[PDB]
Amino acid sequence: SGEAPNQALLRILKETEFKKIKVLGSGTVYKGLWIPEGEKVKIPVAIKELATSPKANKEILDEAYVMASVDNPHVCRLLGICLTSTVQLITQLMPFGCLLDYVREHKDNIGSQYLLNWCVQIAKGMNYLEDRRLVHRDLAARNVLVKTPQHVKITDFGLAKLLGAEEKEYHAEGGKVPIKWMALESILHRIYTHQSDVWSYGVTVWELMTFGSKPYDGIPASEISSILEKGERLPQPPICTIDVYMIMVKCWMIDADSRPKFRELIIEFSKMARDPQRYLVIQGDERMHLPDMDDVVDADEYLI
Repeated sequence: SGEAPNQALLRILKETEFKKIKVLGSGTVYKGLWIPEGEKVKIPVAIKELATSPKANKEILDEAYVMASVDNPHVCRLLGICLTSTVQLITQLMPFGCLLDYVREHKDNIGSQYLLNWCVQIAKGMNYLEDRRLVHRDLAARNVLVKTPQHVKITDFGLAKLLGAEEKEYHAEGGKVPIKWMALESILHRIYTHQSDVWSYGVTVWELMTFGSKPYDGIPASEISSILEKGERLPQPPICTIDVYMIMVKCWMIDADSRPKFRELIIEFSKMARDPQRYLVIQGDERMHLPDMDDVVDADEYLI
């Protein structure tokens, strides 16, 4: 067989097993409890539905197809779907919300250990997504969720595409795409590879280091294609040593094969996470609380 059978289980859940408790966003996302029938368990969940359009349920279901196929500590789990009036997605609740809003809100308690670790964790999820031959196509700080301050997960696969065991790209079409996080080949030829995920990783790391800044704040999207062609990129963030900023910049090579692989980002940021203060200069760094062997890396961070 050309490709491997996807034997993920799609679980369908009874309407009465939830206890939807509150809106988190407005489709519309909710907080709730899931009590599996019989089992002595209560599981905190987010429930995401959408009125019903025949075109809307087709897209949320692709999202479920993907979320149901991924299984990694740094990627979000689908717990199931509920097939009522309108289709609901069910995931593990990530109590602290998306990471973008979180760095903004907690700016003054976020120290370099957390920043660099988040970076390691996002790279691990993304490297896993790559192993499963899946191109996220929408990586950004808004699409990273926080389980605890110690633990983030990649989310929002409403654009993920699977590549064959021999297809080395994706050719997309019409539809809204966030262009500021987009590799260049993706703005010119609508090309998307694992390596164009790496670009957006670049921009995502830049969001964290600048504690939640909008990229090219001001610059309208129609020009972005041109600015990037004239050799211009995002500025070095204040807290950033050239060592860190240099990795960001490498993620933005125009030649996508010269950009780093997610498994290299994991190794680079690991080493830096071992002396956080030598790499990020954060004022008041040492005393912060949220709720030679330069080259040593742990095997758990060495994934080839």
